[PDB]
Amino acid sequence: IIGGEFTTIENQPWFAAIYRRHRGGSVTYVCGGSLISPCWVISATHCFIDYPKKEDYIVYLGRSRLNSNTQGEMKFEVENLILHKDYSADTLAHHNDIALLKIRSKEGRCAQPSRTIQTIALPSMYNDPQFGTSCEITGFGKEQSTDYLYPEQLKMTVVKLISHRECQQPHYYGSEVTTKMLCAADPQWKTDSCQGDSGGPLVCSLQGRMTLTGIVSWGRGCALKDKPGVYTRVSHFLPWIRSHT
Ligand SMILES: COc1ncc(-c2nc(C(=O)NC(=N)N)c(N)nc2N2CCCCCC2)cn1
Repeated sequence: IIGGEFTTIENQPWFAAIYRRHRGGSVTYVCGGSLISPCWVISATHCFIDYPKKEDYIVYLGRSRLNSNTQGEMKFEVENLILHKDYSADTLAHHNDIALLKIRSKEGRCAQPSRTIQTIALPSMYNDPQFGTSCEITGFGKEQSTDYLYPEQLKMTVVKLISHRECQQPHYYGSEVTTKMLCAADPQWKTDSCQGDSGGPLVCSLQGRMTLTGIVSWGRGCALKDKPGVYTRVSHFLPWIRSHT
């Protein structure tokens, strides 16, 4: 996350942390995710396509830190990895950039909800918030685009939604953005998502309850003028989600 503020998992308990085994014992961070249901985490597809085998992957919950074991956390293996059949990578864009992970532990159980671990609700269909709505992104992504490293502590920030009409501008993303994608940004372009945040949530409060409006997907440089963050428009993928569960 570019700018923003640090946080713990108690502020964003649905947040999930996805790591991949090696290939010689090493365990590196891959992407974020959101627990939508006890056995189901949702992520982005582009996160896994290079190494799309579930046995490679580990998923932790109730984890506020990157390489340090947070108290109250739970570790999970991927029982099933479900990438979106119609996915495609444009040079910049990622189409249908949405993934489902079925989680289970070594004891073969899903999550137990705790103070540090809780599900996020999904929108009602096609029911997105008004543009300019302040909305919340979370992840262990780069603090600045020049950084090699990801931050050790979890971060979150605020971004305001942008109408499609607006994001369609050639000045912005031109053609690249579709209506299954959302844009968001800080009016100053001061804070943003970045690499490593991908798969992580975009949670707007809608109808007096918090709601998973988007999944961090792509962007040209973290936090640059006239280049918002682009997120998978979750309201648009509800049947796919529903079915694949
Ligand atoms: C040159 O610097 C630079 N570094 C990283 C990225 C990048 N950004 C995002 C991202 O979420 N961006 C955003 N919300 N603005 C994102 N989700 N993924 C990113 N990448 C991940 C590595 C694979 C190649 C694409 C870049 C772009 N530019």
